[PDB]
This record gives sequence, C-alpha cells and structure tokens, in this order.
Amino acid sequence: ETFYSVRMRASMNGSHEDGGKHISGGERLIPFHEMKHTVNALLEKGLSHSRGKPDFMQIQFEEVHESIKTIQPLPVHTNEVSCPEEGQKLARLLLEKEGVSRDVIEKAYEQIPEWSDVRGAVLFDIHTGKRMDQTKEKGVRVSRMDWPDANFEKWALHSHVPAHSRIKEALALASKVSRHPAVVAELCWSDDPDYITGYVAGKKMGYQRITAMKEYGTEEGCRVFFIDGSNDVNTYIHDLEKQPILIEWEE
Amino acid sequence: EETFYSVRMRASMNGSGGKHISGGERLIPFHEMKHTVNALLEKGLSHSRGKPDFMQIQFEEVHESIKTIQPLPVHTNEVSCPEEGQKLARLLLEKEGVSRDVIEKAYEQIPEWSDVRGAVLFDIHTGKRMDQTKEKGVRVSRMDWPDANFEKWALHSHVPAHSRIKEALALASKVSRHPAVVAELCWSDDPDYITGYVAGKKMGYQRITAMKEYGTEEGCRVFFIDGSNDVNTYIHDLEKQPILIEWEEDH
Ligand SMILES: Nc1ncnc2c1ncn2[C@@H]1O[C@H](COP(=O)(O)OC(=O)CCCCCC(=O)O)[C@@H](O)[C@H]1O
Ligand SMILES: Nc1ncnc2c1ncn2[C@@H]1O[C@H](COP(=O)(O)OC(=O)CCCCCC(=O)O)[C@@H](O)[C@H]1O
Ligand SMILES: [Mg+2]
Ligand SMILES: [Mg+2]
Ligand SMILES: [Mg+2]
Ligand SMILES: [Mg+2]
Repeated sequence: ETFYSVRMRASMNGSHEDGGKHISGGERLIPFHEMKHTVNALLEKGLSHSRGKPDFMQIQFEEVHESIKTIQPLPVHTNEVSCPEEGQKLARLLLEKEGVSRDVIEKAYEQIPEWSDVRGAVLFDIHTGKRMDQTKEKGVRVSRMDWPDANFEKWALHSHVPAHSRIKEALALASKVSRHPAVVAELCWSDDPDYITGYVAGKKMGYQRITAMKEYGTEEGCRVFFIDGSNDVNTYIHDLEKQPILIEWEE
Repeated sequence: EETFYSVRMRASMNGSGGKHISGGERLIPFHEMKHTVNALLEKGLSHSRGKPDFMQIQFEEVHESIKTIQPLPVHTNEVSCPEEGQKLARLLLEKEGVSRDVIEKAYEQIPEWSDVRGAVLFDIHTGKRMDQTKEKGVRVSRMDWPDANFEKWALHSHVPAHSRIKEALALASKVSRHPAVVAELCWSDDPDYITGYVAGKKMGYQRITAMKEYGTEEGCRVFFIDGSNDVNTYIHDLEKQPILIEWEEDH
C-alpha cells in the first residue's frame, strides 16, 4: 500500500522566507484515501493557532518511495516541577545523564535565545560545540513520521497521559529522532504561548517530560538535536527529512 | 477595503520531470479559504489527465489593490469538426490584428508547446516566442470571478455555468485587458474537453465548439504580444496583478 507525505507550514507578515513570523508547521504520513481529511486537518491546525492568524500557508503532498519502518514510541516519564527555572535545570541534568558534556550544554544554551525564530530544528555538533546545520532560520524539518490516532489513544490511556495530538506529534518526532544513531539527545519546548510543557529525549532515559519549561504567554521555543556521529551534516539532514516512520505501540 | 488572498494549486504525476495534471488560481476573501482549498484539492484529485502523486496548494495575502472588470463579450461559434474550428480560429486571429505569417509561424510551434504548463508569449514583431520560461510557461494568476455573479452571467448569456468557463473567461478577460496583448489562442490539454477559444479586445471571447478530438492531451495557450517593453514587465503584470470579474447586469 502506497503512503504519502503531507506537509504544511504557515506564517504571518509574509512567506517564512521574507522575514515573517512562523505560526505553524505540520507533517503527516498516510495512505491516499486519508488525503482529504489530512489536508483539512493541517489547514485547520494552521488557521486556529495561538500564535496568530497566518497570511501565508503552504500544503503539499508527495508519494513516498522509501519503505516504511514501524517503531515503538519511547518510554515516557513525567517530571513535575514547580517552575520554569527548575524545569530548565532538570533539563540540563538530563542532557548530561544521556551523555552530553556540560560544556556543550552551556554553549547550546548561549544560542538558544537566538534560535527562538527557527522554523524547524537546530543540529548541534558535540565535536565542535557549535551548530552543525547551515539552514539558519529555516531549521531542519523532520518529516514523514506519523502515529495512527487509534493506537495513540490506546497508548495514552495506558500511560495516564492525555490524548492530545500535541503529545502524539511530539512523541512521534522524538521517537523518530532518538532512533537516529547519531542523535545523542533532543531538547524541546513549544513556541506556542499557551503550552509550557517541554521534554528532553534520548536513548537511555526515553521521553522525559518536564511540566514547566517556560512562562505562559511567551513565544520562544526550542528544538535542538545534539549530534555525535562520523558523517557530514547533509547525510543526517536527508535521514531526518526522508526516512519514513510510523509509530505503533504494543504493551 | 476588504483583504483578499491568492490561492494556487498545481499537481503532477511521476514526480514534482513529471506530467502536469492540473493547475488552479483563485482570489478570495479569507472566509472562503476552507471551501477554496477543498475546491482546488478536489479539482486536482479528479482530473481526466490522471491521479497526481504530487500537489501543492498555497495561499498568501495580496497587498496590491484589486481591480474589478467586466468579462469580455461572448460569442459561440458552432463548428462541426476540429479542422473547421482551427480554420475559424485563424481567421478570427487575423481579423483581430495578428498578421497571417505570425499565425502560421505560431501554428508550426504549437505542437512543441503541448507540454507547457502555463502560457506562451509570442511576439508579433519578431515572429518568435518572447518569454524564456520554457516548459514552465507563464502562469497568469490572481484572477477570479465570484460564483454568484458568474451564475447570473451564465444564465443571461445562455452558456452553461461550468467552472471551466468561469476560469477560462476570467483569464481571457484579465489577459486581453493588458495593453500589449493583441489576442489569445486557447484550447484545453484535457482529454475530455474539445471546446476552445480565441479572444481579443475587439472580437471579445469567441468560443469555438470543436478545436481538437476527444482523448487527446495536446492543448494550447498562446498570447500574441505587441509591445516595446521588457517582457518581464508584462510577465509580472500577468502573474501579480489582481483582477476580479464582475458582470454588471444593470447594463
Ligand atoms: N517536525 C519538526 N522538525 C524539526 N523541528 C520541529 C518540528 N516540529 C516542530 N519543531 C520545532 O519545535 C518548535 C515547537 O514545536 P511545537 O509543535 O510547538 O512543539 C510542542 O508543542 C512541544 C510539546 C512537547 C511536550 C508535549 C508533551 O509531552 O506534553 C517549532 O517551532 C519548531 O522550531
Ligand atoms: N492560469 C494560466 N496561466 C497561463 N496559462 C494557463 C493558465 N491556465 C491554464 N493555462 C494553459 O492552458 C492550458 C489549458 O488549460 P485548461 O485549464 O485545461 O484549458 C481549458 O479548460 C480551456 C477551455 C476553453 C473553453 C471554455 C469554454 O467552454 O468557454 C494549460 O495546460 C496551460 O498550458
Ligand atoms: Mg508542531
Ligand atoms: Mg509551535
Ligand atoms: Mg485550468
Ligand atoms: Mg487542463
């Protein structure tokens, strides 16, 4: 059966390219017969965003010719913290636990404010202590991963986590990304003003949720992948953009 | 001054060197966005040229102010076969002001332009193609015709209220208005529609009921240009100038 990559991005004050504000992004992986439902889902997701009404949006589909790999979601643990500063401290400890040196963590945190506007993810090289990709404000956009809702809902029931598509999306991405042999860890929180939970993820500790990573009403987010590998960055960028992943949980 | 949006679509098969299946352009208020994205989607998905494996749909705010014009006057020439239609087409182009030699040269090149995805600009002073877009063609966009007014026009005009005619006539009308455009020649690349037209400022929109045989995918869109200025000026006008059609019943 043939699957399709469906992607969306939306911005205001022009195309993202112009120097507009990123509003929303989406990526889906589906059989052809879900095309209409999926295009509408992405349209609606872009139109009803807390960051604002877009004046630019692109939606796109194409056939995927690489074969699909189906994986488990990462194990999930929720860390309850009382404030953003405690969440950020915990985040740094978790990154160090997973194998990132403290020094590389500090260098990344120096740039993170600069990367608030990035539309995808930043790749940070642990060998240089510096950004590895050259996409600048565009970022690297991981795509061609998805998680059928029914299975995701079964997973959320069991995990005592709410069945919000925001978590599905985050965990599908974290799971695809941590599977990459060159990715040691990911740090994330949302650019949406209305969601303060973030996470750190890696192969050892799984998907570590942190219930407060920033204040409500702020639009600064973070998506950094810490890279430890022997290959060029374009190889890895191609892996993240092109490798098709479906999530399927079983107990 | 109400805000309008350019909504565009293109679809192809065997990739993004692929076969062009469908193209669309709309110009609408924001509240029509959902209906319009779905219309373009469905248009692309149910095309007689085939099922796409690639599609892009895009919207953006238009910042130039909209000009509203009347549609060209319409006349329908009933012919009994394609060869009679083509012969009429050439007579009408000549009557509107294109010299015979320029018509003959263009007809010799029309077969090699079957694959062009937009329009060809043909210079009447040089008897040569003027634009440099090759297989891409020049894609006129940011024109539309609100459905209600189009339906009233079609009722009165004794022409069927098909969106194909709406789209053709909105384009022909925007294009003929351009002071450098002497005439247009058109028939569809769709295997399932053999009606075509020639259009110009004097003769209006002259429909010709048979311009090719059913089941053929060779189409034509040629703009005959009489102009001193940089072709890129004209191209920019055709791509960027926002036009709405309003037929005035009161007349
Ligand atoms: N597909 C992607 N590829 C690379 N970076 C991405 C991608 N998607 C999002 N990002 C980056 O992350 C930033 C925020 O993305 P968002 O979709 O706003 O991210 C979230 O909602 C994070 C929620 C995690 C906690 C969920 C939970 O377990 O309760 C976003 O602006 C991008 O810069
Ligand atoms: N927006 C455009 N800008 C430039 N060229 C275009 C555009 N739209 C279509 N074309 C070119 O023309 C070709 C034919 O497009 P189509 O939309 O398939 O053409 C038609 O339906 C023609 C119908 C005319 C008769 C209507 C009537 O019954 O009164 C198409 O493949 C392109 O090469
Ligand atoms: Mg997202
Ligand atoms: Mg966001
Ligand atoms: Mg068309
Ligand atoms: Mg066509």
